[PDB]
Amino acid sequence: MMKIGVFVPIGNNGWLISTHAPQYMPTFELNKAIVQKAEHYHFDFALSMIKLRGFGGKTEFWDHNLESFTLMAGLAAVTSRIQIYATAATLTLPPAIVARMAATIDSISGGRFGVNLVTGWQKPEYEQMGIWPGDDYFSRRYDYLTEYVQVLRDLWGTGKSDFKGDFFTMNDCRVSPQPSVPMKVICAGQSDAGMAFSARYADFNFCFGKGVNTPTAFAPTAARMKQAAEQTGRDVGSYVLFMVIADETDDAARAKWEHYKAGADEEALSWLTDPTSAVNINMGTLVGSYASVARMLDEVASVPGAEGVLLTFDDFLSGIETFGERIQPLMQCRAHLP
Ligand SMILES: Cc1cc2nc3c(=O)[nH]c(=O)nc-3n(C[C@H](O)[C@H](O)[C@H](O)COP(=O)(O)O)c2cc1C
Repeated sequence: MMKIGVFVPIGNNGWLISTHAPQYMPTFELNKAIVQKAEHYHFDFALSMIKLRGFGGKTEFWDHNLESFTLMAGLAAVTSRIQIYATAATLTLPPAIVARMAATIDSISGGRFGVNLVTGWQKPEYEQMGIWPGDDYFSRRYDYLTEYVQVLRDLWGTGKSDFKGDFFTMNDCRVSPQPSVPMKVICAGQSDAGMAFSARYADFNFCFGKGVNTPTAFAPTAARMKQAAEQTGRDVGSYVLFMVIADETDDAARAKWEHYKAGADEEALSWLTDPTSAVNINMGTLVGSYASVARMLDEVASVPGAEGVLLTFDDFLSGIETFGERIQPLMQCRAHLP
């Protein structure tokens, strides 16, 4: 039994850095079509990242990015069942503002909203607007995030905070209304510090899938996350990020993957710096027939600590359709759906 989410393309061209990949801008209407089709095929959740600066090149890769809370507020208004997660770049928003935005999208969605809390680590995204705290941030960022989430938990739990720390001073800070359901916090910590944060404050932790057609290769990461969760006694499972490149046959899927690699936008790859390829930021990739991808996702579901997968596709509109019509019906870990 495994949850499935869609990582919505809030940035241009999704997760392929290639002149041979589909070229598209992130629009509301594209993300609306993607999330409504994901909801139709019983995807459990939709998440958007936040990406405040791109990598340029021929494809202007991630030069064009919408903002995560406003995108997800719009998507909440045109959905009814799928869970909706926005990402907070915690250097860019005061916690009381995130608290109130989360209560707002709770109201829009009827209790289907959560927040992905990130420290940020790419200095230029912050330096460009004069808000990088300096190179001490690399080591202290989970101290900062710990204070941030304490403020969030106070406001969502009681409506008020008197929290006083190194980074925040709350003087009877108020945020009402409080969310109608317990607010879900998710984290994407890979480091020991990040997983220790997730074990204390997250409902679940996102990690990277690893390799091409080695679906269980992330297992050591999920094991580290289970060990971190033992230290708090909390049930904090792993949701694993993969790109799915599926077709009618293994050969046809491999032909598309190779076509994408052949178009690699090397100027964009420069800025960013059977093996994984920089063409999708060395993402965990599942490349095969619909049946091969279903088998490989059933293998993810068997890894200790894995509770779900977060999916990108080479083509989201056709990828979600073929996932729902051809892959998901063969998955033992989705036999619970209608
Ligand atoms: C699925 C996923 C989504 C992520 N989304 C973002 C994002 O939107 N913005 C961001 O600054 N970092 C993002 N990250 C980076 C993580 O928050 C984190 O910094 C990274 O996994 C490194 O781990 P560490 O922070 O413990 O070193 C993401 C990571 C993963 C696995």
